Amino acid sequence: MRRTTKETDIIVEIGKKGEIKTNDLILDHMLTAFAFYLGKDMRITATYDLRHHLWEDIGITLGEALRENLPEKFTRFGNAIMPMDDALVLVSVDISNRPYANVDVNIKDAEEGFAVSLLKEFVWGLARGLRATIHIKQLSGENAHHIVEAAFKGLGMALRVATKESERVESTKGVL
Amino acid sequence: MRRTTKETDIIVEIGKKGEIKTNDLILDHMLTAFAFYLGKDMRITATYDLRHHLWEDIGITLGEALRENLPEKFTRFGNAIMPMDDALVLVSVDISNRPYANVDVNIKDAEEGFAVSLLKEFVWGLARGLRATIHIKQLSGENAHHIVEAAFKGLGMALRVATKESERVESTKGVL
Amino acid sequence: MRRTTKETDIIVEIGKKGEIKTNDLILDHMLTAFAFYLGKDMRITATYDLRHHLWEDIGITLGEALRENLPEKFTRFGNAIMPMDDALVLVSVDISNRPYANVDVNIKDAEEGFAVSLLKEFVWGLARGLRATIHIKQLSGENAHHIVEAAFKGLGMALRVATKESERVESTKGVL
Amino acid sequence: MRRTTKETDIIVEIGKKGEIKTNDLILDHMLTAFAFYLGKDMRITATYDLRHHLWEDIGITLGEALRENLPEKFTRFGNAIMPMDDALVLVSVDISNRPYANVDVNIKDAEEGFAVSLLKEFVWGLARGLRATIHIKQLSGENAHHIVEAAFKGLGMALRVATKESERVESTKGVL
Amino acid sequence: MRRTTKETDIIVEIGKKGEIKTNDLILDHMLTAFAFYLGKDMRITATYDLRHHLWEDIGITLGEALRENLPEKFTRFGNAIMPMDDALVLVSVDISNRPYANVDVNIKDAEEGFAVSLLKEFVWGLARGLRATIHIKQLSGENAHHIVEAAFKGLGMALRVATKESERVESTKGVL
Amino acid sequence: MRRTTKETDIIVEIGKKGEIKTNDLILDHMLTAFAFYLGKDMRITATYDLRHHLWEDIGITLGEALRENLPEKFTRFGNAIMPMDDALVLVSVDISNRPYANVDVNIKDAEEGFAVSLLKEFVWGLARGLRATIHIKQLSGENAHHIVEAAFKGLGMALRVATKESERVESTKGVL
Ligand SMILES: O=P(O)(O)C[C@H](O)Cn1cncn1
Ligand SMILES: O=P(O)(O)C[C@H](O)Cn1cncn1
Ligand SMILES: O=P(O)(O)C[C@H](O)Cn1cncn1
Ligand SMILES: O=P(O)(O)C[C@H](O)Cn1cncn1
Ligand SMILES: O=P(O)(O)C[C@H](O)Cn1cncn1
Ligand SMILES: O=P(O)(O)C[C@H](O)Cn1cncn1
Ligand SMILES: [Mn+2]
Ligand SMILES: [Mn+2]
Ligand SMILES: [Mn+2]
Ligand SMILES: [Mn+2]
Ligand SMILES: [Mn+2]
Ligand SMILES: [Mn+2]
Ligand SMILES: [Mn+2]
Ligand SMILES: [Mn+2]
Ligand SMILES: [Mn+2]
Ligand SMILES: [Mn+2]
Ligand SMILES: [Mn+2]
Ligand SMILES: [Mn+2]
Repeated sequence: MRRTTKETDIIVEIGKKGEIKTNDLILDHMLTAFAFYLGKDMRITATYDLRHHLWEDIGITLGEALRENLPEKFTRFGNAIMPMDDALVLVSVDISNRPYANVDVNIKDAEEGFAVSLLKEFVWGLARGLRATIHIKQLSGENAHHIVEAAFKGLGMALRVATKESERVESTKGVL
Repeated sequence: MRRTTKETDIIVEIGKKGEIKTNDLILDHMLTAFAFYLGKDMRITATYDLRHHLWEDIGITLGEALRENLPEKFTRFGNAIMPMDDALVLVSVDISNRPYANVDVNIKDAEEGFAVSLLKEFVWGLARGLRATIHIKQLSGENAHHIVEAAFKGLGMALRVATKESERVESTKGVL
Repeated sequence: MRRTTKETDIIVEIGKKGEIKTNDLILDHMLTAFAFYLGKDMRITATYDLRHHLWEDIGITLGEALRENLPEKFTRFGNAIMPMDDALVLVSVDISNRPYANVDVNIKDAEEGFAVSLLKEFVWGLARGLRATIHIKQLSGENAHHIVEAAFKGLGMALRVATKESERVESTKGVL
Repeated sequence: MRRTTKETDIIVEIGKKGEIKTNDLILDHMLTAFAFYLGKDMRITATYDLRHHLWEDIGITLGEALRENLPEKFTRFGNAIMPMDDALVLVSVDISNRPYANVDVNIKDAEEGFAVSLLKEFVWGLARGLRATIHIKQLSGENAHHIVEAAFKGLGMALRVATKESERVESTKGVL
Repeated sequence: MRRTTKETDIIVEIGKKGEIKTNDLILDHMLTAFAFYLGKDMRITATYDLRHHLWEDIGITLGEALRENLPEKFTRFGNAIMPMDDALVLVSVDISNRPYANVDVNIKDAEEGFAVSLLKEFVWGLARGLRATIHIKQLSGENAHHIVEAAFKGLGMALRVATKESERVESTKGVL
Repeated sequence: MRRTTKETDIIVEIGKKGEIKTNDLILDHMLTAFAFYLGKDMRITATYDLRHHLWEDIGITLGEALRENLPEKFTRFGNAIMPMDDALVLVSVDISNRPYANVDVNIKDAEEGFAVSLLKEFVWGLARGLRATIHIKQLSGENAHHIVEAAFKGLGMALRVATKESERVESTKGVL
């Protein structure tokens, strides 16, 4: 899937053997973690003007790509609790068709390239593109890289669960 | 436009002279204010199980109806500052394709039938159905009815502006 | 229009080329600002015993004069945000037939002749004579003259909007 | 199973396709969520005098019905973390034969029909009827309906796990 | 118009279709937003030593170019309230011939390339080159890019209003 | 496997049906819980001088024995949330080859034989022998025995998950 604006040009191809090359080494690493714990190969390429636009538009495109790949009847709910050294991060997803993100982190030891702004904009992008409810809740930790990487690992693991096929439409209201 | 779940059954028809009859007298009043200040006739009918499901699903259906009704090129931005006796409420809308709501109110004198829960759920529904950014920011006020009605009046006025036809795609990124 | 008591004798004639001469140089200046931003010539003359009675009775007479000049179907709502150097003042008017004034200012650097008492009594007079809801909300500023003059400039601009002719009775209740 | 007092008359039949009709529309909705996420059809009918007696006695009767339905050797432990928009609620169950409930919620935006009293009394009833340890721990959230519905969804999911057949008596002390 | 010092060399040509290329990608994006919402084509090119000198001198030069472009009699006042996701920013301009800037923002989630220092210096440069009073007041928000971009969008929209032709000298003192 | 120092002499044999007999009745009970929820038979015998050296060295030896027992490719991650009456304890494990323990508990009602010192030293021993990251985070609770026992139950359950065979090396860096 390709999404192109005047700001960014992004390809996300889920289930395809390929490199993740966004021209942002931090995001390449985070997306590698996400794909690995999701349990899917993917090819991702991007060009961009500003890193915010990249992280957001990657979130949106990835979310749309996951939505396109979603079985007609899907599990809907998935969670992960991801430790990474000092970090302990809860990730909870509901593929609800109600875009919402709540990212609650507390970075004590900052690291160049890792920013809460960028994390939040990726997650809101993902929530909007997938049309999902996403909570990221830090339970412990100080290190920026461990916290953010735990969040991406957790997103991958939670979405592994939530995107599996189900026998039914997973809502009491009869529609998702 | 009709939206039907096991919880609610809603029809919203913009531009048709008709009744607003939701079987919730508070919501009927608030929607009447909204339609009046938007400057458009509309017919709205609904059945529901619980009031929260009604307020939310009315927001969603109304938002989708407004989105369907938009000119290809639209003004995108609209604001209103709405006084109502003690209440003074700022409503700011960006038809951004990025669902978001922030409803920041402070009700001192409560009134039966008016609930922040219901206002928030309508606004989030509208933000999700229209695919828009919506801020409701109370500047002054105490009375629940004045605050909530000012918000609905302000939403009508802000959307009156934001849904008008434009000569261009109103985004520097070239797409909405 | 003339209003005469044992305390004051006031003439306000809107749409007439003339001087504003109240025998209070501060009020003459504030009224000049008001008329200029309203976009109307006016003639105003007054005699008075005490400045409070002047500012109040000018408010009342001006409000009655605006009410007499109001089209049968009028726009009802008008706002202004007026910067003046350090001052930034929001003025929001609803010609509601529900007299109410809320003047929320915070003068740090006082100036002879400018008093919150006098401002409040003018505004309450205006609200009572016009039969309107009036909010003045200081958003920024320290200087008494800039804050009060911004309020009068803003009143003029807000009433310019609110006193324009409309195609309809601007109330969902069918009466104003 | 039928439980009858001078206050309430309740039938709960697990595994029968049937209606959930308690004459309380909120509880009907919450029980529908519970049964849906438990993954079991059930028929529930009730009459009652006061809502508290209904919520409590429904908990008791449902708990007894679940206890009667358990395989001799059961999994005992089950958890769910349930997001619902702003709400994020942890539900942790141990079918311990030691009745206990701790419901730790924080409702900011109240909603008519939803009460912490009623939630607590249902959960304590369920803990006493099933003979179980039940924690409901709010991690995030403001909305009453989202919080309470997340708790019922989470209870269904947690009990789905805890009520599954096991190869052994799940206790180091050799008895449950 | 061209402005050259030992620090910077800047060309701003309002009304010419052309590139905005300052050798600062963040400023290019912000000026693109500014020009788009002002509603005028412009060509802007720059070289510079240090980003602060660029942002400031661009503000000065753009301000001078706008001043040169004004009709003899101009509207003087303009406002915008600009939402951008979480951000909600008020921009209020008075082309007063009294240089003044007050930039009141609160960035919670910082982003590389975006700095309050640079925003303030651009706005002070603009106020000084145009000879204007400029308030930027954040009402809501956390994200640096959303806040700063909302300010530039808002400046564009406010100056669109303020730079229009008027029938009169817009001052009670008879000169601007 | 056997580990002998001048302080302790410990045998841990995973997969062998046998006694857990450490000459510390509290540790015997905790290890019984651990083994039961891990789902593996084991024989553990020990002699010791001081209880701290026992708890630590048991942790080390058990960790080494688990490490020796791992398949070449293992699941790596495992979590448990364990209620025990008032206690609710999160246990999160990553068999990371990066020894780390964070035991975050809050015992209100102390009990003879149970000490935070001993729990921490067991967990650090285990993290160091297995070469793993281990978080024990109390979410609720007062009673020492319930809290500590929930931690051991949870460690068993979490390691049941983490020690299973995987089809791949579970790390984006390609080595563990
Ligand atoms: O989570 P869902 O949509 O499956 C069912 C809910 O009952 C719908 N809802 C949304 N807000 C309150 N209720
Ligand atoms: O508001 P838009 O989408 O027209 C242009 C913005 O540049 C896009 N954006 C979204 N977050 C940061 N920038
Ligand atoms: O503002 P109005 O009078 O047009 C209509 C309102 O519904 C009347 N009202 C006055 N208080 C509460 N409602
Ligand atoms: O949780 P159980 O009943 O399987 C075993 C526990 O050892 C019993 N216990 C209850 N309080 C303290 N210990
Ligand atoms: O805003 P202006 O210059 O049009 C007229 C003001 O009265 C001048 N002024 C400046 N400070 C106080 N008053
Ligand atoms: O958790 P791992 O070792 O599988 C991969 C991580 O990227 C390595 N890392 C360790 N600290 C920061 N990153
Ligand atoms: Mn963004
Ligand atoms: Mn890493
Ligand atoms: Mn809802
Ligand atoms: Mn009303
Ligand atoms: Mn008085
Ligand atoms: Mn003056
Ligand atoms: Mn009771
Ligand atoms: Mn519901
Ligand atoms: Mn400078
Ligand atoms: Mn941008
Ligand atoms: Mn030690
Ligand atoms: Mn015990």
